[PDB]
Amino acid sequence: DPMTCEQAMASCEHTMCGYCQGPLYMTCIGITTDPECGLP
Repeated sequence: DPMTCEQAMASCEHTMCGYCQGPLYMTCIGITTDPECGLP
């Protein structure tokens, strides 16, 4: 399991949302795919 569900979010890599599932999938999505993903 390289990287965690967090790490998928933390990386901004919606593609690797696979670590997260269900609510956490769509949550990691909603962060990673956010236009302002770590955008100041």
